[PDB]
This record gives sequence, structure tokens and C-alpha cells, in this order.
Amino acid sequence: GTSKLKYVLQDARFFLIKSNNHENVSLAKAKGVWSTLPVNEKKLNLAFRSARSVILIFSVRESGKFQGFARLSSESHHGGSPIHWVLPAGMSAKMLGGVFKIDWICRRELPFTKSAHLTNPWNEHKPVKIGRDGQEIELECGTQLCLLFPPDESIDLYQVIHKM
Ligand SMILES: CNc1ncnc2c1ncn2C1CC1
Repeated sequence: GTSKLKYVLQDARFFLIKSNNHENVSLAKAKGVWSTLPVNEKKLNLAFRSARSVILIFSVRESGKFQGFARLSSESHHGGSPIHWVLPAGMSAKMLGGVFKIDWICRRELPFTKSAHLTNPWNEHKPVKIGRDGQEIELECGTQLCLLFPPDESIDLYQVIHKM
């Protein structure tokens, strides 16, 4: 069903995450972590304190799809085992130093063709697939986007709910 999912998404905030490569999203799915550039790191830390759920919706550049979505379980922290991110040209390891812990809600993909009816008011009403890394997605659009993903039967949102 969709009732626990809707409960998790109630009054949530949503952010588009754009990865330049598949490798880093695969690592994030395996290890439950994400890192972003300092500008977005500060925004996500502010949002984590402001809302009961902050949802990251991932899309790999040139894939034509979203690869899933996850909820922040923590603000960024430094000083763990260095995650072996594949580094885009011009991006340093220090730039990705802040590590957020995340709980995946759906690890399944959604092609952009399925979200063509959803526009984001916080990005000039452009289709929700359009946006830079860190673009906030307004509540209604983000909720409807998350509800379009195929159900991920491998995830139990009970423990996710128990973190809110
Ligand atoms: C581990 N984090 C990341 N991996 C790959 N690309 C990323 C990224 N964060 C932002 N980007 C885009 C270049 C803007």
C-alpha cells in the first residue's frame, strides 16, 4: 500500500539531487550516504531542522531517469572513513567532505517520460526533471513525483517512521 509512504511525505521538503555518474548513486544505495557541494550541503542542513522529512530525489546525468528517493536521517558530518566517490572533473574530495546519512524509500527508477505532467513552481514551472543539483521541489509536485515511482517491496517504512 501507499499509506505509510504518504505519512512519511506529509509536510516534507523535497530536493533534486543530480549525480554526474551512476557509480556514486550505486554507492549511496549500498552505504546509505550522500555528499554534495558546500552550497547544497548548507541548504540541506537548514532543511533537515525545518521539516519532519527531507526527501532527496536522485537523477543521474544523461540517464533520462530518476534512480530513487531517500530521506535524510542526519545533518552532514565529517570525519568518517573517506567514501570513494568518483569525482567529476573540477570537483575535489574536500568539496564532498560532508556526509549525510540517508534512508532509502525507493531504490527503483522512474523514467522522465512518466513525470512530464509535473512542473516545479520553484523552477519557473519547468518540468520537474529539469533542475540543477540541489533544486528544491515544491511540496505538491514533490509528493506527486514520489508517488509515481514503482513500489519498492524490499523497504519497510516502519523504521523510517520511527526516526521522525
Ligand atoms: C557524490 N556526489 C556527487 N557525485 C557526482 N556528481 C555530483 C555529486 N553532487 C553533485 N554532483 C553534480 C555535478 C553537479
